Amino acid sequence: CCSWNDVFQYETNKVTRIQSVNYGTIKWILHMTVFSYVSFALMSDKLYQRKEPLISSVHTKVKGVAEVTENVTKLVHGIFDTADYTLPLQGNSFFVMTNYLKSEGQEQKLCPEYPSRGKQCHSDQGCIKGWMDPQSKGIQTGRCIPYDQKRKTCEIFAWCPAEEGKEAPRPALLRSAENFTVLIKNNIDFPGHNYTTRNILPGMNISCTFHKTWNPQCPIFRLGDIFQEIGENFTEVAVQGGIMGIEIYWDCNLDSWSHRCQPKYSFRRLDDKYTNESLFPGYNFRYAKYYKENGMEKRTLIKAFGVRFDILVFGTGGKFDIIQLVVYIGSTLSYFGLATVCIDLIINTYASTCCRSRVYPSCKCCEPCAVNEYYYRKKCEPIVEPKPTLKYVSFVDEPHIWMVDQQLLGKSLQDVKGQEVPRPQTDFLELSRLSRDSPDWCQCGNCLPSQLPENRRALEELCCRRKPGQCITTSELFSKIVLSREALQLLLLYQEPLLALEGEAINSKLRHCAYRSYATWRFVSQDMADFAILPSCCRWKIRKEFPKTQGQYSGFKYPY
Amino acid sequence: CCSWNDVFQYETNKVTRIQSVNYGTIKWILHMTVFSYVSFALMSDKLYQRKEPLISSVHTKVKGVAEVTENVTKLVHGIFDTADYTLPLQGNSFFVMTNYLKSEGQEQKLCPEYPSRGKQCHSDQGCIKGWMDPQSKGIQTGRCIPYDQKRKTCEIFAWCPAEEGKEAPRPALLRSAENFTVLIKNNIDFPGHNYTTRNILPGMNISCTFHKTWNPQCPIFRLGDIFQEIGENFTEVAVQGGIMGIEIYWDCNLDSWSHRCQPKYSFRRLDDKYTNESLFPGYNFRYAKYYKENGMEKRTLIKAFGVRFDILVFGTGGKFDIIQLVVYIGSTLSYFGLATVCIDLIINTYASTCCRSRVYPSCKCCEPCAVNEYYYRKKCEPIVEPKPTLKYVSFVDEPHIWMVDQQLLGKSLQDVKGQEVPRPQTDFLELSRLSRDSPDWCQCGNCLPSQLPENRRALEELCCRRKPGQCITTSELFSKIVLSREALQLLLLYQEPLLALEGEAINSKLRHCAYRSYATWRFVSQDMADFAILPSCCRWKIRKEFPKTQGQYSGFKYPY
Amino acid sequence: CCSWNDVFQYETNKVTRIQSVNYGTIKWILHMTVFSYVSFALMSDKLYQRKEPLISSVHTKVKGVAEVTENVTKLVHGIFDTADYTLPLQGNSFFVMTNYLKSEGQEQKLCPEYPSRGKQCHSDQGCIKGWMDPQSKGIQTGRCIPYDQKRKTCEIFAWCPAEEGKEAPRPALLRSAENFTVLIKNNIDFPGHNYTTRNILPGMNISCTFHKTWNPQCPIFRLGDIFQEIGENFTEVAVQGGIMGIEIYWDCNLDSWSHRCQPKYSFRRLDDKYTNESLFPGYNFRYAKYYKENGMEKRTLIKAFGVRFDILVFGTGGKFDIIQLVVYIGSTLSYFGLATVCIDLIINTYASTCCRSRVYPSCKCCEPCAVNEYYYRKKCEPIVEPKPTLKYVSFVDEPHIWMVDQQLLGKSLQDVKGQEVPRPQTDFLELSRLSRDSPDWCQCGNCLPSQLPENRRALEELCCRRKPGQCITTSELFSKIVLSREALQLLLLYQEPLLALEGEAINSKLRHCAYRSYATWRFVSQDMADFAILPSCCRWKIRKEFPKTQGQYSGFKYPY
Ligand SMILES: *[C@@H]1O[C@H](CO)[C@@H](O[C@@H]2O[C@H](CO)[C@@H](O)[C@H](O)[C@H]2NC(C)=O)[C@H](O)[C@H]1NC(C)=O
Ligand SMILES: *[C@@H]1O[C@H](CO)[C@@H](O[C@@H]2O[C@H](CO)[C@@H](O)[C@H](O)[C@H]2NC(C)=O)[C@H](O)[C@H]1NC(C)=O
Ligand SMILES: *[C@@H]1O[C@H](CO)[C@@H](O[C@@H]2O[C@H](CO)[C@@H](O)[C@H](O)[C@H]2NC(C)=O)[C@H](O)[C@H]1NC(C)=O
Ligand SMILES: *[C@@H]1O[C@H](CO)[C@@H](O[C@@H]2O[C@H](CO)[C@@H](O)[C@H](O)[C@H]2NC(C)=O)[C@H](O)[C@H]1NC(C)=O
Ligand SMILES: Nc1nc2c(ncn2[C@@H]2O[C@H](COP(=O)(O)OP(=O)(O)O)[C@@H](O)[C@H]2O)c(=O)[nH]1
Ligand SMILES: Nc1nc2c(ncn2[C@@H]2O[C@H](COP(=O)(O)OP(=O)(O)O)[C@@H](O)[C@H]2O)c(=O)[nH]1
Ligand SMILES: Nc1nc2c(ncn2[C@@H]2O[C@H](COP(=O)(O)OP(=O)(O)O)[C@@H](O)[C@H]2O)c(=O)[nH]1
Ligand SMILES: *C(=O)CCCCCCCCCCCCCCC
Ligand SMILES: *C(=O)CCCCCCCCCCCCCCC
Ligand SMILES: *C(=O)CCCCCCCCCCCCCCC
Ligand SMILES: *C(=O)CCCCCCCCCCCCCCC
Ligand SMILES: *C(=O)CCCCCCCCCCCCCCC
Ligand SMILES: *C(=O)CCCCCCCCCCCCCCC
Ligand SMILES: *C(=O)CCCCCCCCCCCCCCC
Ligand SMILES: *C(=O)CCCCCCCCCCCCCCC
Ligand SMILES: *C(=O)CCCCCCCCCCCCCCC
Ligand SMILES: [Zn+2]
Ligand SMILES: [Zn+2]
Ligand SMILES: [Zn+2]
Ligand SMILES: [Zn+2]
Ligand SMILES: [Zn+2]
Ligand SMILES: [Zn+2]
Repeated sequence: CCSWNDVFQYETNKVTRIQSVNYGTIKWILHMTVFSYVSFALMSDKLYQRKEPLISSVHTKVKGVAEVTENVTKLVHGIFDTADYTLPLQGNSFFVMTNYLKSEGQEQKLCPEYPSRGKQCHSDQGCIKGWMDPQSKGIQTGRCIPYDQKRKTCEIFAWCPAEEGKEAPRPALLRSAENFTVLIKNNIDFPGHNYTTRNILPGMNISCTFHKTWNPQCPIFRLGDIFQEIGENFTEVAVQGGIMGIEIYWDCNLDSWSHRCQPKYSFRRLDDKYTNESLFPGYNFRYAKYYKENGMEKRTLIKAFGVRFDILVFGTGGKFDIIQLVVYIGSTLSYFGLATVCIDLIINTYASTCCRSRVYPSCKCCEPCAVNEYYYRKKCEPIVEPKPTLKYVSFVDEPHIWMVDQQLLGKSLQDVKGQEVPRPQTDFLELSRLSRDSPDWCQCGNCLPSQLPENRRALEELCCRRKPGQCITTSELFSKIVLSREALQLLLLYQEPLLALEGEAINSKLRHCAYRSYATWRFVSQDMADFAILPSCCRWKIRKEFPKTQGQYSGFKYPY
Repeated sequence: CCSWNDVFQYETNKVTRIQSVNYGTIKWILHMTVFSYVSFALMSDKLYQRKEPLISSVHTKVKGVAEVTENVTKLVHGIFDTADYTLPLQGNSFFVMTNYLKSEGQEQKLCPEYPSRGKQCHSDQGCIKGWMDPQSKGIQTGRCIPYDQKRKTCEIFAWCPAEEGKEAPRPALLRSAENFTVLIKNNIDFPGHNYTTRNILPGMNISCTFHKTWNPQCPIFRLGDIFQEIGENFTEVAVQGGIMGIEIYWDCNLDSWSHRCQPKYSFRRLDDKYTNESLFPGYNFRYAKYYKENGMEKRTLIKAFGVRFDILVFGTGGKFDIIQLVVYIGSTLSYFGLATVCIDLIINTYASTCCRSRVYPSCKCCEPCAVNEYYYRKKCEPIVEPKPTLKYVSFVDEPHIWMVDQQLLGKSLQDVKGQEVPRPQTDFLELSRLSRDSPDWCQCGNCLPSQLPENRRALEELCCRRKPGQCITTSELFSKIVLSREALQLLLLYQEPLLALEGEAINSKLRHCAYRSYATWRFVSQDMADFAILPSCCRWKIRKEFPKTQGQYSGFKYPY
Repeated sequence: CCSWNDVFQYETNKVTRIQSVNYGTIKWILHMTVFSYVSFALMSDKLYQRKEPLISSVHTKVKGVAEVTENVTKLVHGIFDTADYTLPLQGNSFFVMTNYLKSEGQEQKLCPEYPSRGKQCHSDQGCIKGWMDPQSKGIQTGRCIPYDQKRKTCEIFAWCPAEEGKEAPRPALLRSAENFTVLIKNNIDFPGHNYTTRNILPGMNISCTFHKTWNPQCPIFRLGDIFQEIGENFTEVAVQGGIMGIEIYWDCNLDSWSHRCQPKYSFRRLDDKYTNESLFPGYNFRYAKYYKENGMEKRTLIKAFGVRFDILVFGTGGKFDIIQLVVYIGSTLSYFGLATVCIDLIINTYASTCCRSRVYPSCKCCEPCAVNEYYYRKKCEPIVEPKPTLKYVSFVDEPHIWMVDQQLLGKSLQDVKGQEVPRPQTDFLELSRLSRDSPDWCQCGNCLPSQLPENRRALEELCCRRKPGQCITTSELFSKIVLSREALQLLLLYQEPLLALEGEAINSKLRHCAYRSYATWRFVSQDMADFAILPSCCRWKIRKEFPKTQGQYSGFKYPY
């Protein structure tokens, strides 16, 4: 099985070099196109780079103040700075108040609730008892009675008087909260690639303001500009708050030869503009300060509407990795065989006879493509599975050879039908040298009944031709090639120069060589010479020229 | 090197088309299986799609209130709404209080600390001085004395009296914080694919509540159902707080023909249930309000235990990309050669004689697989490296040819052993035409010593056979083929019809052609005809028939 | 086109098995190298694993207190615990105060601002009116007058007196905030792989402190160590706050046979150390408590500088996926043909005559590589596109055959130049058997003008040799092979043994067979035997031996 010489074996694929401009041109342009697409994808998607998602940290600083005068009994003149509207978070998100309601005497008692649009209840003692409403903050025993002038509400155990249920003002308060300035210091890192960077670099202008075209890299933003860049109106969002999103996209190429790693800023409204009224439309929150005055545990509650800005820092950093390039090249290497596949398809399609039957006469421009057929004769070598039932029979009348692959079921082989096969080119180089008692299944006269078992007798039942005429044995070459004793002796000497030469039982080898000679004569290819069935007239002629004394003649046997 | 015709060269692969049902069947079923697996992986993992992680923004709204009566000197009836237990964050995380302790007279002085289970210290002045305990909030000078009835503690500089060290109540306060409702508005975006969507869509029911089977898409959640869906008990988590996680998974397919992009909700307890007592088991925090009463800078501190719900939004959006499909197809194209590899392995395995020696007689079912061997004869063409030491020698007695690859170290070539090589099929188509003073290393009588340098004399030392007998020169074909002057003249005319024909020094070409004729006679293949070593008898017979007048006979020379 | 037998066809690639140690060695070592690199990349990058990013939840607990004495009119002694400096967030980020300024009587009035380094304004009424400064919290009408001793500031409507503009103390307050301890409980999950784990496991030491080498897996951290591990100074960061980042990297392998999933802790300063003074250098925030005293709505504001620690949890979990392994193997399978490509390149390079002209004589070590040329003769079979203009002509004088691919534009074919082609090896096995009125373009004497249309007359204008001499027709083999009637009759009988044999119009077949015989004689390969152009002398000799009675002689016709 395994030998030391077997290890050092190597197999080269046999090929034939076709000299043609069409095949070479389509080959080269297909190779160039697939190479161009591969390189384009490589340099566009940067598939040679291992990517990694960043890790981000954000620091927000909101600077700006707003004057606002309370509603006139007594009038107030107040100022709002970052200490009040801004929250202690100050990282990755920040709140900018744009409207506020306040209740000073918030304390626990059994007063009613504010009448909303639908909450206006005129019935007396109709409300549920111990309902624990999510709308009104207190658990209620109904006892509905009027505290307003022309309306009423249920008796609630919430913080009183008249805290919830009130709508926001219109126009919005704190309209000066649009020129406020946000400084966003963002620091991103790629730990696998080990590259840390940040938004602000040395030399950046401090007094800049972000704009889409003039100074995009400036990390200083104005809220009005944020809302105007996407067409949003700051006033309606100031009446009822919202949720904005500052997208910071990093597309970082950490390669030194093309190093670029900077952010791109975008803005997107996060809260649903057209949202249901039952759901909480805007972003709001209600917080209070607790205190004890006159012995009563009480508090003061303010509900603030404003815009929450989510700073969404995302991106990807790519760095050259050899393994990714290797995998991509290994994937794309298979496409270079597209040219060979297409050309082989062309050759196999134009080699068929259907192109000569229908295509070439009708089209009349694919006529020179018949050349492809010749390439098929140089590309393919059709063989057949040497089955035991495989047989080959020839007839002088017809030009082709019949492949009788079917099995014998007692019927005479002369009438069995098979697939025609064209005879080979005969290798013209090697060829260029100097009474009526028949079995009734032959058309000639020289046939003879076969002497074999009846189960296997139909194999020898073959004739030299399909219709009556001259027998092939009467030809001039049959006497000279098939059973010319000098010729067979010369052939055997060529195979074994020291043969017995009329010794003991030499006629068997001469008979076998005569069978092989007739086979190679009619069936040129050695694949077809084997598994050939000679006719009875020639078989028994050869047997007469080289009889067997003390034994029967064994017919065709499976060689392999 | 390079020519314009060399660019237009295309090389096809020579093949032989086997007609067999077994090979074709296994080829087609293997191709179908690999194609089916490739398509299955492509459609399941969606490898034709470029994926992208989402960017999310969450907005939480907790609605629900809870009545609770303080411990009875005086009794207090209180209500808790979203203003108190909920925090100002309101995005991506929210706290829901489920237990609380409070201390009103929190002020700075040198009073003792609360006695815990292990913190109970009965020693007198045994505690460390200036220890700065992390457990107790104050730095301690020991001075341990009793302030309780039957227990004592060290003197601490913490906010007093007796704030820390106290356990939580059991049962939990604010047990009504289980029917509380959470509205989670989640807006997600794929910026690379440029697709923004949100949890709540138009037409969704407002009064719905989340359930695993009935209404999963409802973003309204009940706190009790969240714990009950995973078997968690809300009471024990209400006594000592915890951390829950609302996982929102997006598996978005942005292709129009199969567009689906909606969330899936799941719940998972984040804090370790079985955790150490030394570590802080539950989620809690202690915050206060600062105030000045009677001139003393003081505060009131409350420690709240509750459940922190982390809304973990994650997922992936896939969109059709051509480069990913190209890479995947290029990767999977190599698997289509699996059928060819397997069939070639089958052919190369069943071609060896090992299968005929052991496998076929024993098994008796692999008998028809010997046909594969024939395919090997049509697939492979074994050749040998034409080394300078490569030689071929034949013997009329033995049927095979010996490959003497070994080098001559002075030993006679007649006894050198080599690897047997079977003679070819002889190309039957082209063949079907019409006293005792020996060197003592030969076995015939016609041998003669070689006239060459002693260093290179052993090459010609070869005989026509291994054992005594008739010499090959006495054969009938030797006189007709090898040195028949008419035959060699005809061959030379076939190569060059205008030869000198008995002119000056024609015997050299006749001698060379006679050597080639004997080689092709014994060593059929031209690869074996070259590098063949003739015996001394035939060599000197040919030299006698075609002598060299005024020069020595140059032996075998490396042609390449 | 399509047949049931055509489906079961399978094609094996023809190969020739080379027996050489060099080729086998380079093949095997190249295969081993590419296999080793593939396995190394697979086991290093874990490309057989599908990766997934984690989802994290962090819970922070800061323990530690700090004593601090206020500046001495009256002196104060106070303690700071986690209730005050820590924020209610307690998840994924926490604040640790390291400096504080405070203003008690913060209230709204028209007092001036604190004079900074540049804010010191000496002009009288020079400041802008209604400027709404971001620097000072109040909107200002100028009215600049002095309130300090030797300096002045504009009149501001901010919360007064002298809140903003003040620098931080140096040394920093709360220097005891360096031994503070942080417990970080991090729970991570891989939902696609469905694997949940956490930082703390059973059996971990509770009293441990994090160290790089001794106990890295301890999740308890000291704030001083976090700065000392990276060389940062805690005092300068305590004076003016900063931002730190605790990186928690997960490299989880969820395969059971190599299961390891634990965090790695690193620390990185997030805020820019060397940052502009105009920008806010350190991390700080100003918050207040609101109250009413003496009827005035007032507040007390404290500005805190401290370190914000961002717990950046990230990582990746890999789990065995068959599809990823299949894709990777399909990608890397193409590299196994690298050995075949390299060996074919070697064979095609060392097969050219360029290596024998320049390389082998000069180098003298690549001499035995000429053997590769022989492999080319066994690998490649160069053919030519059978164009209509393709022609072949031979001459007895010259040894090679001329390929006349050019078209006939009326010029005589005898003088047309073409590319030389070497004659084949002649298949020595098959060959080893037993007056002055010329056209003036030939050089022999037996030429004759051609009888064809003038447009196609130049095709037959060919001679048997390039220079004068003996005509090829006078050769001895011409009379025996080309026009020996017995030979042609035997050949035709071999093709069809039942020919008419001197019947009606048999001379046409004999003439065609004589043309084919001369072609196969001079042009051995059947590819070159076709498309051959015989000379006028031999052509008209053959026509004289086999005349045509009642018709003209049709010249060479395109067979395909
Ligand atoms: C926000 O800022 C803009 C720009 O400073 C204000 O628009 C100016 O308002 C002042 C008020 O006296 C006037 O000078 C002009 O009406 C505006 N100036 C310019 C150059 O247009 C705006 O009033 C501010 N407040 C908001 C929008 O609420
Ligand atoms: C943005 O919306 C605001 C209102 O929220 C618009 O300002 C109002 O315009 C109407 C027009 O009829 C006036 O009646 C109101 O008095 C205005 N109010 C305020 C506060 O300005 C404003 O015009 C809108 N801007 C754009 C660009 O559409
Ligand atoms: C939370 O809500 C549920 C459902 O409304 C309450 O369960 C009911 O409690 C009241 C108590 O008087 C009674 O109607 C029944 O005992 C319960 N009915 C049902 C259908 O469950 C629950 O008591 C509320 N409070 C909690 C859980 O603390
Ligand atoms: C933080 O803790 C360290 C270690 O406990 C303190 O360092 C010690 O300080 C005390 C001061 O009386 C003395 O024991 C030594 O000066 C120090 N000993 C060691 C071993 O370092 C430090 O003073 C504490 N406070 C800070 C850093 O502000
Ligand atoms: N292709 C072919 N080979 C045959 C045929 N007949 C016999 N052979 C071979 O010739 C041998 C049998 O010849 P035969 O003289 O009839 O019987 P034998 O005397 O017992 O050897 C066997 O080796 C067969 O393989 C035939 O008809 N066609
Ligand atoms: N295969 C083979 N070729 C041989 C042998 N001897 C000679 N040749 C060839 O014949 C030529 C030498 O023949 P020879 O008459 O002995 O010497 P020469 O007169 O100098 O040419 C050389 O071209 C050899 O290649 C042999 O024994 N075996
Ligand atoms: N290769 C080659 N084939 C030729 C040549 N001349 C004729 N043939 C073939 O021989 C046939 C024409 O021979 P010819 O006797 O001259 O004319 P015909 O009487 O009409 O057959 C055609 O089938 C040609 O293909 C030639 O010069 N070279
Ligand atoms: C005589 O030679 C005995 C029979 C030897 C048959 C050897 C069969 C080799 C089979 C190789 C199978 C390779 C499978 C590789 C899977 C990864
Ligand atoms: C003889 O060949 C007649 C049939 C001609 C039509 C078939 C030729 C096909 C050659 C091109 C095939 C590659 C293109 C595939 C299109 C996607
Ligand atoms: C007679 O033989 C009629 C002509 C038949 C020509 C058949 C051409 C087949 C073309 C196959 C093209 C395959 C394209 C596959 C693209 C995915
Ligand atoms: C028949 O089936 C063959 C069809 C192949 C046609 C291919 C045509 C493309 C090549 C154009 C001609 C050669 C151009 C040479 C200049 C580069
Ligand atoms: C005579 O022909 C001179 C010798 C010419 C030898 C040409 C050798 C070509 C080598 C090609 C190497 C290609 C390497 C590609 C690497 C990407
Ligand atoms: C003659 O061939 C005797 C040996 C027979 C055993 C070897 C045949 C192997 C054919 C199948 C190989 C592919 C299957 C590989 C299994 C993973
Ligand atoms: C010898 O060793 C060959 C072994 C290969 C056997 C393969 C058997 C599979 C094919 C089954 C027979 C053909 C079925 C035809 C109907 C589709
Ligand atoms: C005849 O062959 C003379 C030219 C010799 C030089 C070319 C030989 C090249 C063989 C190696 C090619 C593969 C190496 C590729 C380098 C990247
Ligand atoms: C000429 O062009 C051929 C050059 C190829 C040289 C390759 C040399 C590598 C093999 C070393 C020799 C064989 C070693 C055998 C022991 C394993
Ligand atoms: Zn008959
Ligand atoms: Zn007959
Ligand atoms: Zn001898
Ligand atoms: Zn001898
Ligand atoms: Zn002439
Ligand atoms: Zn001539």
